[PDB]
Amino acid sequence: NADTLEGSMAQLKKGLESGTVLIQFEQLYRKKPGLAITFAKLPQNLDKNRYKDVLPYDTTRVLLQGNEDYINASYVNMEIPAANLVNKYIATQGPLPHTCAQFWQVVWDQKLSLIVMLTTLTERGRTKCHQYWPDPPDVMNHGGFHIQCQSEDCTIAYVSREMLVTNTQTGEEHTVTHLQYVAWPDHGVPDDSSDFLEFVNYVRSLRVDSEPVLVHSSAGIGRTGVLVTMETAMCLTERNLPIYPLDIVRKMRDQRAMMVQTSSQYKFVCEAILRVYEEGLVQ
Repeated sequence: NADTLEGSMAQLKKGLESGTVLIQFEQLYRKKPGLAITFAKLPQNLDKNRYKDVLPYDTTRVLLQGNEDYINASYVNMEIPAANLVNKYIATQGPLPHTCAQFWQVVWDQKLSLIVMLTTLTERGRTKCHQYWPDPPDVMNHGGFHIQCQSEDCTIAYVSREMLVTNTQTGEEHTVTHLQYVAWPDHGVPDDSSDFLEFVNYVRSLRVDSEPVLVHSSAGIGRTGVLVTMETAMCLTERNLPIYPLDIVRKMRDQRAMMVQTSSQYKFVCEAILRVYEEGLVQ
């Protein structure tokens, strides 16, 4: 629309070399002015936030059934209008010991079939996420759900697990694929860009149309934003549609604040976009 895909990529490359592109990223607002954040700060919800200042907007937050409706999680939907396509996500923080029940409730309510976890449980002494699933063959109970891990297979950059969730009240069962990317430091970039691109292609292969993919990290913003940005760009490149990563980031941030944390994360994702564009031309 504004340019060809070819043209947008020339602009991106030029902008990375110069490098105006990183400047513009830093000028972008982190939170959208004018979206209320109030439920996240209610006294009863404060201990449900892993990070005090990483909070969902009222309008896009995920609602739970009942008295305590709050979870730190956001609907993030990425539109490719020129293609009649919307990639749905739920972006959320790493569950705390006492929010595991709410996490699984969200998976259950929406019968989500894919969880993408972009963090290790700990990093140099520092807790990043609670282990909300059991080591096989142990079983785990969270808020009336029985969780078991049916399989656990490792690769160099990520672990793949099949999980069986049983509603203990009704006996109803739900299977979820759980992918944990372990080779990606908080506030940093993937250790290996090729392993990252293989992982993103794998996530795309598991996506079901009109069903959200649950993506989380520790805060649910930095690494989560990079993944969403990459999947979006991959859809655009295949469709010969122009890619403006600053606009992709802004559109994410209008749904969950602070997505893509660092200029180095942004730089990485832009370089990876150029790489997949170039490979797409070779087919």
